[PDB]
Amino acid sequence: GRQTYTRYQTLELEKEFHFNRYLTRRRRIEIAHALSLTERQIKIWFQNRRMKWKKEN
DNA sequence: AGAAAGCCATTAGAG
DNA sequence: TCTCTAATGGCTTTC
Ligand code: NI
Ligand code: NI
Ligand code: NI
Ligand code: NI
Repeated sequence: GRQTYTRYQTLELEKEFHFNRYLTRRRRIEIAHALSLTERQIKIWFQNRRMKWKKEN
């Protein structure tokens, strides 16, 4: 099973990542609810995004 | 302590 | 057949 994230979900997450590369638990809960994703998906998106951030300085 | 969260390598599924 | 990235597993680190 693999969900494709919409333009809107990816853009909202990228905009969040612009300010904070790590999330507080309280903020993770808000983003999950606003985007209709689980907290675990939000957690994994930021982990993947940080790993991609490392490979690009 | 031990649960939550992170980091890495890796997979695999959508398009 | 490609690329991209969602998603996993096994550790390590944080708190
Ligand atoms: Ni700015
Ligand atoms: Ni321990
Ligand atoms: Ni923790
Ligand atoms: Ni494949």
